[PDB]
Amino acid sequence: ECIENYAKVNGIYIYYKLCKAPEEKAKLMTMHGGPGMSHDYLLSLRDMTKEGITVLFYDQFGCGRSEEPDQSKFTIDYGVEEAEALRSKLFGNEKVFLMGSAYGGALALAYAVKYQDHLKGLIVSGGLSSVPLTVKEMNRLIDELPAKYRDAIKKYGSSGSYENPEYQEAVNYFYHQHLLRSEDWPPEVLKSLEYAERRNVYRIMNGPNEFTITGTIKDWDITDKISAIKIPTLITVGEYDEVTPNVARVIHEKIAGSELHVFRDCSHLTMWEDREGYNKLLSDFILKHL
Ligand SMILES: N[C@@H](Cc1ccccc1)C(=O)CCl
Repeated sequence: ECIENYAKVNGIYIYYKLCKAPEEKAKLMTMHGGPGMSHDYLLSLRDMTKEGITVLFYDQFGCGRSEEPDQSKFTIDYGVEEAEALRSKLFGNEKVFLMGSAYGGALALAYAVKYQDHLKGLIVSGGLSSVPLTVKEMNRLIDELPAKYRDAIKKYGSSGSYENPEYQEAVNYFYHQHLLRSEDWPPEVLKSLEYAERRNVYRIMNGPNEFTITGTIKDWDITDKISAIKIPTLITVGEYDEVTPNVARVIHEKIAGSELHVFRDCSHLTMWEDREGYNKLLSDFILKHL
């Protein structure tokens, strides 16, 4: 049982769940994806507490159980300041390892660019430094889909008929192929998905679904800045990840000494497709960089 509480950061109440000890060797801040999902689907990383890794989960502004600020603050830059503020008034000056998943990865990168001096290492899983490049790669994945689903996406997607039954069918197919290659999805993942739909962050910042980024972050691209990251960096990406290894690669080319690990038979949520392998890899990376 981890410690759960509300923390008032930039004027709002942000929910966080801290799982630590025994014999804590390091702390790990985690940034769920979306934008607009929740920490819930990242819960499998809890397996690293028995490896001496203290894991910190938290719902970003307007996500899960956290309240949302003024819509004018629905940006990655604010997410960065929120993140630092949380780290500060929870761990103080202590340096920590930051892990970001998907959008969380993007956020982690934006964070590192400005506050890498507060970190000992950075982990990006299915992350990205450029939304446009991510869009491009996803369109390719959509083209590789069977004509039926590929046509329903362009057909109903161009008219904004995201509620269409044929479209939703194409979405599920794509997800079972690039989001989670499993038939029996865990409650944690499903809860993050439900949170995305029920709140307003995903809709505004991201868009309708995973591969339809019509949100306010559609032009975001810090590929040029991420080259300043001078800390141990681990980059993981699923073989069939919706955020392709091509996107992962671009981040790998930018961060010197960074490592890239492409999980076989895995897609986006590699923490559930290969839970042990994923946690083992992160555990080893963290433990060899104290
Ligand atoms: N929707 C994914 C990845 C993504 C983010 C932002 C734009 C496009 C794609 C994430 O953030 C959820 Cl796990």
